[PDB]
Amino acid sequence: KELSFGARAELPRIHPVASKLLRLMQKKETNLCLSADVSLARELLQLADALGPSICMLKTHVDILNDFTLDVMKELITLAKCHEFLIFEDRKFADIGNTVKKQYEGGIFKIASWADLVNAHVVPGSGVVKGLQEVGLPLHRGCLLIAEMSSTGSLATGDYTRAAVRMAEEHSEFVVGFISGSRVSMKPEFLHLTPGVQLEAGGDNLGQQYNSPQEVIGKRGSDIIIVGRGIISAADRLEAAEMYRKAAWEAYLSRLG
Amino acid sequence: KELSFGARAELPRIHPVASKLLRLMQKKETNLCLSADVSLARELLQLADALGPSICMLKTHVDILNDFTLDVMKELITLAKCHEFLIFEDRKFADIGNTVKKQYEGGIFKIASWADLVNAHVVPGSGVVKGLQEVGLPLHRGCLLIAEMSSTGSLATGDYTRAAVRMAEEHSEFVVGFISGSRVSMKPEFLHLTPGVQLEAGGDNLGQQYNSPQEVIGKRGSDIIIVGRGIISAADRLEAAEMYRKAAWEAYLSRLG
Ligand SMILES: NC(=O)c1[nH]nc([C@@H]2O[C@H](COP(=O)(O)O)[C@@H](O)[C@H]2O)c1O
Ligand SMILES: NC(=O)c1[nH]nc([C@@H]2O[C@H](COP(=O)(O)O)[C@@H](O)[C@H]2O)c1O
Repeated sequence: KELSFGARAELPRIHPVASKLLRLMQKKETNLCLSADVSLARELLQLADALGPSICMLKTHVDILNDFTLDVMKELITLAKCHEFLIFEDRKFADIGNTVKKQYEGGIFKIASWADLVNAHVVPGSGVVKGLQEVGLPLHRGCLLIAEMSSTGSLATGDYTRAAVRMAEEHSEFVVGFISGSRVSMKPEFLHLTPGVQLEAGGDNLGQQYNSPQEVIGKRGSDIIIVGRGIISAADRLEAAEMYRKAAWEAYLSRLG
Repeated sequence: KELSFGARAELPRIHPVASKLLRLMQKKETNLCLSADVSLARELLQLADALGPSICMLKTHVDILNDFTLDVMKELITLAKCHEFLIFEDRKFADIGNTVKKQYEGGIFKIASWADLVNAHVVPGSGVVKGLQEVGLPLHRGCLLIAEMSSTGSLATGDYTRAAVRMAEEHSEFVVGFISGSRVSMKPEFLHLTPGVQLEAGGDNLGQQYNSPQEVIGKRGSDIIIVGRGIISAADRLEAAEMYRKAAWEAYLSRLG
């Protein structure tokens, strides 16, 4: 039988980052992750402040910010703390373990210093997770494994998906869930976050495909929707975020009973 | 029957970036790509200058440079032009097409402005290539697809590898070859570049596994070796680069007949 987000936050094997997330999802009645796909720091921060109460998570691509500085990420943290959401840097680490460790901790971005969550592809084998965890464990961070992809021609299917689930369930000290289209693990300790979400049917011109919040949270059993253009391209981004929040939240409630 | 690098440079379907690379490989008698895995710009540039005559390519991870600026990449270009080698940013693009387009052109790194070559994982489907090509084609660049990985537990095997080959062979206006452990395409227009290379047997503590230049270039039929620590950790990096260059070049000559 299905547990609420609040009860899942208490599970024996829950990761502290997962528990923090699940608690604020329950408190705020939001399972929406804003994909803050903008190139300006000022727009990122204005969106984070205005939409903060509507979201459980803000997903970044800091490598697309034209004016990235670590001070921008300090300001983002201030907002994340005020409004209570996690920061997820969507870096898709996908190299050998020795390399990703440095990409996570170092360089200009110093991702591990400000990101609560990051994600990784499983294609390199479990060394990708072991390399990240060398940095992420001492910094009390979590990681999401990409088990499925929303794009046309995705190879993250079948045995590849199963390998991602196995990898997560064997690195549960650091891996807190999946990026996936559907529930892929039967262990309620793991989060499922689903991108490729819009209210209307369609896609983009570069292989992105959309499903609705009701479809992915209800029928497909995911936990959280990740929404970029469905919100960002709207004239009123706050009203769009509220539309997506209500859709995902109701879908969850109805699945729960 | 096997063609020399110089003859491959003249093939009807050759990409201009591949032809430039093959020409300089033949001229300089090198099929060594230095993996310049350092965190200091000064060390990067000192290696590029000293080892430039020994290498056909210098592979970067600019997201590990602690002091990246675009002026560092301008100085790297000066050296690449002087010594005649290509710059390969090992970014492993691995997102939906719409996202990778921005990660390639924009942000702080502006990768497309200075990298002759980049690479991509094929897991998202061919939209990853189509997104990159919408920046890379107008900038006259090339891309390599990751068809296999050197690390323990790699999922880039079987039908996944075949899908990478199909994707390359269908985007030949932009994709110039592979990162792989072995020959994966039987079309000589495509380059094969192989990482996980050191003279001695072994590996690292995060899943990297090594094979020798003779094994990779001779028996496995690859074109170019990519070497990081085997060179970078040596006391005399120039002597190490020469050892690797001679090994890979003579393996090529012997396979050619
Ligand atoms: N793993 C996946 O299946 C996957 N699909 N999309 C994304 C990311 O999620 C966002 C989707 O954006 P929008 O289409 O505008 O809603 C975008 O940042 C993209 O990079 C992702 O990680
Ligand atoms: N199979 C693959 O695709 C693959 N294996 N290694 C690398 C990259 O090549 C380099 C290997 O480094 P070193 O072990 O020191 O010789 C390093 O930068 C790593 O990120 C890579 O792209």
